Amino acid sequence: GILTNKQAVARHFGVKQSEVVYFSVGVDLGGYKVIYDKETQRAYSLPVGIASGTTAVSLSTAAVLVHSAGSVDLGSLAVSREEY
Amino acid sequence: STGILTNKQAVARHFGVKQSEVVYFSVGVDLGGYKVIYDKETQRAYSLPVGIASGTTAVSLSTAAVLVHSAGSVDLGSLAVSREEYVTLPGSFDSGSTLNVKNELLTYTDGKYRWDGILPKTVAPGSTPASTGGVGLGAWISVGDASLRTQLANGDGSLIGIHPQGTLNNVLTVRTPEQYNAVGDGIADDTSKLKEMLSDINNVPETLPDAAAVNSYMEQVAVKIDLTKLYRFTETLYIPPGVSIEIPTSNFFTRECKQGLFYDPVDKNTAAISLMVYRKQPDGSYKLNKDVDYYPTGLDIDNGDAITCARKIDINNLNLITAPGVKVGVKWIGGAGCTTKGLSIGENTGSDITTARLPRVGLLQSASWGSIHENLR
Amino acid sequence: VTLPGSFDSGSTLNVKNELLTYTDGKYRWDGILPKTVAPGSTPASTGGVGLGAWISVGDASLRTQLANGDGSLIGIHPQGTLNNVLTVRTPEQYNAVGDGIADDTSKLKEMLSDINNVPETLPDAAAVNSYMEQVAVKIDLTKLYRFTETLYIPPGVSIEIPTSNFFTRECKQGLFYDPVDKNTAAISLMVYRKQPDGSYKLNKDVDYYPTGLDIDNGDAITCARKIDINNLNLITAPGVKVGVKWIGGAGCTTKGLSIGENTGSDITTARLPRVGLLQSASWGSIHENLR
Repeated sequence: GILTNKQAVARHFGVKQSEVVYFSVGVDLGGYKVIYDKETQRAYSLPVGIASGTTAVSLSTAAVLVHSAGSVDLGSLAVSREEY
Repeated sequence: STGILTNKQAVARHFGVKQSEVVYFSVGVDLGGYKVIYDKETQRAYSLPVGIASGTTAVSLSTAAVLVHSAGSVDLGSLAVSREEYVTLPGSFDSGSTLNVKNELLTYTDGKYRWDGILPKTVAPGSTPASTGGVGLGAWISVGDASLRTQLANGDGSLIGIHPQGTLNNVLTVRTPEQYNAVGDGIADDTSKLKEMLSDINNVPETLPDAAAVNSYMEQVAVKIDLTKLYRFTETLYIPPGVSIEIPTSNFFTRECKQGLFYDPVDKNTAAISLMVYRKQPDGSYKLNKDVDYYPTGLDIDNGDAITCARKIDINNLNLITAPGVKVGVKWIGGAGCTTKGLSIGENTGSDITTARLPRVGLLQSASWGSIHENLR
Repeated sequence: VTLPGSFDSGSTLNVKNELLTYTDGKYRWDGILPKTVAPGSTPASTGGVGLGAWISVGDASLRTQLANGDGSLIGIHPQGTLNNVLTVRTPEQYNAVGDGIADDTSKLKEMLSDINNVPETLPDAAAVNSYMEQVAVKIDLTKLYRFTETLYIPPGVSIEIPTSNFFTRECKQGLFYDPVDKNTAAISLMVYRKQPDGSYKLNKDVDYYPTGLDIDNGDAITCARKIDINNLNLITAPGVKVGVKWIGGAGCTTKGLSIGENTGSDITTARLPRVGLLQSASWGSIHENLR
């Protein structure tokens, strides 16, 4: 279920299945390349350089991700990456 | 197991092919009939060339996606490039990355790029395409819409083909003040823009070491200028050598000048436009004449006291209006062999001459042997 | 959906959103479906590109369309497209180097040829006279082009440079004639001479000039008209016999034609010709401010 979705998202972005993480409060974001929002059913490339130990605080409907080390508008990152 | 089947589906839906058309790479697998191949180790998929005979089996698949099979070889990365089937790597030139396949793109602040050189390619953090090989064959190649927009915006027209052959940059040779964002309403002060436009053509220093120095400036590429709007300026413009000025038509007793130059200085005891003549200094150097009343004599030209820097200047329909009270319109000094057609000075503002936009003295000329003024108004 | 294969392999399109990859980008079929594409096909050989046929799709296709077009994809003000206003020609369109070092001869010749390609041999009077009834085109020379064989200007040509040389020490824009055989002319208009068999051959003899009589009795036929020169700068290697042969140019006009370079004090090494200009059979010809 979650594993097949990870496969689908991974193939869309060209990453490994293990490089996709689902958002949840407290989830560790270190090392993942793509994050998936199970509520909106949208995926986003993660900014590079998120250290192991950095956990997710919140993810808005506008794709603003707040975590331990700060925050990132995944929407803006996706635009820069032409991922629409 | 069932994971393989679901993965084939994900891949199939991505490329728009059938689930049965996806094959996993493995030494010895039959490649015949399949449309897409999947590398389970790198977890990357590639469209396969059409025409693989049935019974043809896989031999090896490199991390650069070069596939060797029983009937030959094929670079799947190159094929992917031709089919615009790309993978945008995480990160960017700023973060750094390592590319292994020809169909991998790295994001830069102005668009994406693929690497056309030797693979693998390592990009250190803080890099730019420029600092890591440059753009062009065998190096970085611009890819995608965002990259095309920025290239078009920051180029010279080389991306635009024209007839019978060649590109747009090959035929764009005229300059305009609009390239420098001049307002052209005869109200805003466009002086700095006009001066930059001229400097970009022939930038001659106001002070020069010797005669050889001043003379070198008459040996530069000449450029044509097109003035289609009205430009207000407030300091004397000095036309450098190698300049052609053009305007569609010449004014003739016009009440309201709409195209050309409008000189509106604080100090009216000056000239609107002047050619360049350098005067000898005590120390032996030369300074550009900036004195309104100065004009060089034949003697000066022989004494070395004056050196002209007015040559290869052509004027076509230049209209020059001036604020009332301005002393001189045009100082045609040292312009030997320089020519003029339809030069039109002054505006027929209205009945009262004291408020008309024309100068006290229209044109003052010296040291201009061989110059021709055709239909001067 | 980008179909497997390509135009090389051939394919069959069934839906409007299917793309077929070619060497310069992708295309969708805008005509009747299904559409069969035989192996070894090209968009141009299977319907052409345009409404109702192959339609270019995607960024790769856009790049090649723009790169090989005429500017018709670029809108301009107040209306129309870029190709509607691009009328001038330049040696740069033909990749001339323009440094006055490289031999740009074939490029210049190709530029002239693309305007009016006049054969050096013609059957009769009517044939040569036809080349004077062709569309005229303006040429802009903004760099310095070295060439090594006499250039023959065909009728219907306008040549301009931003300014005219004047006792110029180092020519930067114009033509520099630098041949092996210096007993030649740098530039010449076209005059055809009658042959024993009645046919006509282009004059390529440096000393030849047609007489009024020649033109009258058909011994010579001019192919020099509708030619206008504004500011052409022509310098040449020291020792070149003639700079410009203005022969048979009736009604042809010139303004600011500037011949020769003020290279240095030694006239023996100055880049100027022995004879600047030689003119005959050019009634009604006007040279304004010739240098």
